[PDB]
Amino acid sequence: RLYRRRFVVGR
Repeated sequence: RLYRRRFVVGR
């Protein structure tokens, strides 16, 4: 869940 695809899930 380290992906800012949705919101900030970047991490």
